[PDB]
Amino acid sequence: PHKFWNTQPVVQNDDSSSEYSFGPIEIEPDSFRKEIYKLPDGFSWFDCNLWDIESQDFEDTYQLLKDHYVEDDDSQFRFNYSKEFLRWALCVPGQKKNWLVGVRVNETKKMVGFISAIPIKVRIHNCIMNTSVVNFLCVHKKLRSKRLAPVLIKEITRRIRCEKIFQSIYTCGKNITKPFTIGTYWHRIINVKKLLEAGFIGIPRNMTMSSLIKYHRIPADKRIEGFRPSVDSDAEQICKLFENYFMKYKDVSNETMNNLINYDEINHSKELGKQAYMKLDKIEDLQDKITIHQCFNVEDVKHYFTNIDKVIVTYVRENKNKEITDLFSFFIIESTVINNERFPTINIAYSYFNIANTCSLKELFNEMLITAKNNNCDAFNTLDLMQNLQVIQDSKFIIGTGRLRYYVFNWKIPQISPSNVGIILF
Ligand SMILES: CCCCCCCCCCCCCC(=O)SCCNC(=O)CCNC(=O)[C@H](O)C(C)(C)COP(=O)(O)OP(=O)(O)OC[C@H]1O[C@@H](n2cnc3c(N)ncnc32)[C@H](O)[C@@H]1OP(=O)(O)O
Ligand SMILES: O=C(Nc1nccs1)c1cccc2[nH]c(-c3ccccc3N3CCNCC3)nc12
Repeated sequence: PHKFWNTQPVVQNDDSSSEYSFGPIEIEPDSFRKEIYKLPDGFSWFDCNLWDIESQDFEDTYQLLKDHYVEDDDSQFRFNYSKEFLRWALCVPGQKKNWLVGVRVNETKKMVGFISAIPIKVRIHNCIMNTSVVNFLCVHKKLRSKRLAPVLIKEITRRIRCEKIFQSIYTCGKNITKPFTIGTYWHRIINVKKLLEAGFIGIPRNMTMSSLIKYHRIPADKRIEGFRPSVDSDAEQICKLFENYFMKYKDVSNETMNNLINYDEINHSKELGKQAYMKLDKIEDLQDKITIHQCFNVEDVKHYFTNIDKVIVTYVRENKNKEITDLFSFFIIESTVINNERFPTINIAYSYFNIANTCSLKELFNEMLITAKNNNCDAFNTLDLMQNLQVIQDSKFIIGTGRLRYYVFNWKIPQISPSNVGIILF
């Protein structure tokens, strides 16, 4: 039983909903708490200066996450997000200085807590809105189980609402309230020996180090020409590539995609915001289509679908007209091998956004897998989001442990398949 999440505008696990509907859970533009939340005595909030990668805040944040952020259930691996990754993930177009939220010990200046939000644009069925993604919630291990997390969550919620934004998207590797979808982790082994040394996999009794290497090999027998890293001048072409992809998989009519309800212009009024509610005749009207996804304008594309060594890899395929027709992308996160003082980290690729128009998605992922290998990634990870299950099904991906639950704050979304979701969080 929750004591915090039961009070919040989210669909609860006990939820009995007559129908599949979309829309705001509450329209409360003026009634939220505006006063800063109290921390334990001796602690203080600060706006985390991630705007200069050399700053002390950035160093403190890197250290806090390195030692206290997400681990696997068995505490064998912990994420080790680089500063360059964090800068790409958090200093996004439109970001607010006050959406990077730190907790400091006044006596020692030690940073003991962090939470962040980034602005994104999203379509949800027939509505479009500016919203927030909350990520990198982190509390020092020595401060856990003291109910600080809700304080951090309440404070970031306040700071988002001060920007006239009343919804948020977030994921969790555990069930909290009722998730609108559940993603499954899949892993493609690239560097067998490194991952054996790290304990990520073992050597089966019916196999050898060498048979294992042969089995997990990325095939090269069939390559696809025309792929190159994206550059900044591709942004307009990439942007249109995404519009086309989302138009292709829309779950509303063409007239509706072109005339989405802009929740930003109506969320100040209980009466007008009602417009955003939508009943859905049948959940099968959504089958095989995308219902919620991020929207990118050209400045977003320039930032997200770029190439930064050891952070983000974006390739596009040109046709004979030198028009961009396909795109793959993946970001790179190192993980600490918690119990291995000698080989201490592994470099993992994570599928981001992928668009196949002139090749199959399987062919695209195969080109991306080779590129990830050539980027010194030890494994390639993906979720069964969008059309990825097509690649995962008939492949050498191995299932991960646990599941990734998707949440939206203060919005109703029926429970949907992850194929219907085009939201990737870092
Ligand atoms: C309008 C805008 C809205 C924006 C807000 C949108 C919501 C954003 C939501 C946050 C999005 C996070 C997105 C990411 O970054 S997911 C990554 C989360 N980070 C980690 O797992 C890092 C390692 N772990 C930690 O640092 C701590 O364990 C954390 C800080 C996670 C919990 O610290 P601690 O273990 O000491 O717990 P507590 O005693 O203080 O408090 C327990 C209460 O807090 C709820 N809880 C615990 N963990 C989570 C969690 N991961 N999401 C949501 N709620 C969580 C819990 O249900 C319980 O409440 P209730 O069950 O009694 O009700
Ligand atoms: O250690 C871990 N993964 C390792 N893969 C190879 C060696 S170690 C790992 C540990 C905890 C949570 C994890 N979630 C995932 C993951 C897997 C596949 C697709 C997406 C994923 N996440 C990444 C973080 N944000 C949400 C989405 N991985 C991990």
